[PDB]
Amino acid sequence: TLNGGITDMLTELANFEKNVSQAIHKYNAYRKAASVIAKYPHKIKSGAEAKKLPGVGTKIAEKIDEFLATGKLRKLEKIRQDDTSSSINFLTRVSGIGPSAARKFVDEGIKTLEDLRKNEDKLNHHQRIGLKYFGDFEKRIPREEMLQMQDIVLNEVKKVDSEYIATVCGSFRRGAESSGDMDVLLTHPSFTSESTKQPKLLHQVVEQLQKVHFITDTLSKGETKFMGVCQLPSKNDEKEYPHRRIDIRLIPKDQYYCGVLYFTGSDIFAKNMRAHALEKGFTINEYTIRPLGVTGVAGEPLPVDSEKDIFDYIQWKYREPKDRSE
DNA sequence: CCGACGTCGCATCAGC
DNA sequence: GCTGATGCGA
DNA sequence: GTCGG
Ligand SMILES: Cc1cn([C@H]2C[C@H](O)[C@@H](COP(=O)(O)NP(=O)(O)OP(=O)(O)O)O2)c(=O)[nH]c1=O
Ligand SMILES: [Mn+2]
Ligand SMILES: [Mn+2]
Ligand code: NA
Ligand code: NA
Repeated sequence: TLNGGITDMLTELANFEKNVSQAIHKYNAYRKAASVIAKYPHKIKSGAEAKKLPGVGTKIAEKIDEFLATGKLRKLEKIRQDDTSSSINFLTRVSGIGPSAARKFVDEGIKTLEDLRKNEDKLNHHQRIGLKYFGDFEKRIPREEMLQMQDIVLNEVKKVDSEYIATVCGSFRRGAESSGDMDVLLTHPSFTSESTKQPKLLHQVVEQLQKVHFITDTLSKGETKFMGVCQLPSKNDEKEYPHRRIDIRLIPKDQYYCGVLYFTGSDIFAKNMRAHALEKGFTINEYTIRPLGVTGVAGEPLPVDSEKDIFDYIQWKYREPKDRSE
């Protein structure tokens, strides 16, 4: 948190450009700059010092100078004072509401938490649930609670079929003391890149987690990705745990390492690894790393037997999950 | 200067 | 119903 | 908004 003030300013500008301007690359430019400054091991003295960092250009250097001089930024100050920008920024915080829907709602005059609650009938299912647990989703999850959620999920998974392997990824696997949500990778020997010997492989796990009232809600559900809500069980007389977002991803068993690399993160790290992969002449997704031919079209999947193999291909020295927090 | 900016899953809509 | 685009999210 | 070429 050496440059907490700086990275906060940039993050707020990224949010503005994404939610209001709907300029996604501006959003990413700010997020990359915030990331590289976040891991800069010096307390930045000037915008020029920051300009040396990759991702920081002239315009951001000037804002860093203004911030360091006065303690704030006029551009952000004005944005904060604007009703439409402030209202749109807020509505996007509800899960399922993006830049488009937020702007749409404000146009109708729907622009407060209270405005939303009286207009429940104008939200889709995802947005409905996002509103429902708006407060709960603001809260972090302490690693202790994550550890409880881990054993529940992993044990419930064991009961449906002993051949299911469940791995908690995301920030948890990176050893975070607190997480925004729970991210779960799922593998079963009946599901490979070569066939699907069993239907409903993800459904049965969702079903089982619902039966024990762990999973409480569903945002979206397909044959490989579940997006929903879960809650820890509480003892007698004690207040309830907050409801928590949970993502579950069923990935073909033989493609585990690309999957576990993808879902481990971080978000920016994953974005950066694939960007670097392109520079090296590869393409990486959650399933495979494929080489790009002379024409630019991806070839056949390269063999992978570890997370490290993927690092080796794009000529990166390996980094532990706890060192991938960009 | 100026093109390019990771890659994919699910919900939902237009258009047929 | 399908396909392709768009919105939102991992 | 930034950058490689
Ligand atoms: C949001 C996001 C996630 N991911 C991958 C990397 C994340 O670690 C993984 C889980 O998504 P997440 O839970 O939204 N990110 P997290 O677990 O690292 O962070 P947190 O503790 O939930 O805030 O999915 C991307 O590859 N691109 C993205 O834009
Ligand atoms: Mn997470
Ligand atoms: Mn998640
Ligand atoms: Na730079
Ligand atoms: Na949202």
